[PDB]
Amino acid sequence: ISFRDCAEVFKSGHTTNGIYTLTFPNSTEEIKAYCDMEAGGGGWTIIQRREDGSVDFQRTWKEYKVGFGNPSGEYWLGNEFVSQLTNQQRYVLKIHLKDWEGNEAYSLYEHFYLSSEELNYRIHLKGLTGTAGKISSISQPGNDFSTKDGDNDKCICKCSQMLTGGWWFDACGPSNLNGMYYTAGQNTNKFNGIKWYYWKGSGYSLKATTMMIRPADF
Repeated sequence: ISFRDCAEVFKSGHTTNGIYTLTFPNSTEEIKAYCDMEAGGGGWTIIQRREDGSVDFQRTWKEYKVGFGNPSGEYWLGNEFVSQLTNQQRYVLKIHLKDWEGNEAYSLYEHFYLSSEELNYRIHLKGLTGTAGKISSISQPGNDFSTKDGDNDKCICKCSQMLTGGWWFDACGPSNLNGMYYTAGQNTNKFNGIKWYYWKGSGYSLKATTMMIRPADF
């Protein structure tokens, strides 16, 4: 069969990590997503993952909307799907980070959702906890989503063109998990890298990241 999200997949008995087929909320169109079932309680739908620098994240508004990459590795699932889902019910957002020294951390938001494309997939976050900072690394009141061909930030600049990747930039902001991938011998001092200010700072480019969602009622 097919499911609404990875939470439905796990609750239905499929408790192993892997690619599953989700279905869009009011229709039959389907989409593949990676499900993390063996960490943090499982039932997690991965919406973004970086782990090796294999995928180019300097994509268009359209690409960020429908999603790109491969679910078996690094990818972005799709803004449209995530918007539809997160406006179905209350979802939590978990952001897991890994540095090049073997350390890890995460930020958890009690409520997360994206507005329709009409409001530029503006992000909405509430209730931060976790080990990756006391202050949210994602600007807060959420900003519109910005891309190479979509300047929707609050900067007298083009944050996406200056830092690379699509993100909810402000006057850029303390984060960008979709920035340039830098390996261990060159991840220090890089402002266009993969950053989460309140854990490793603005110059430290991370080894791996994952953004995943799961309903609050899980």
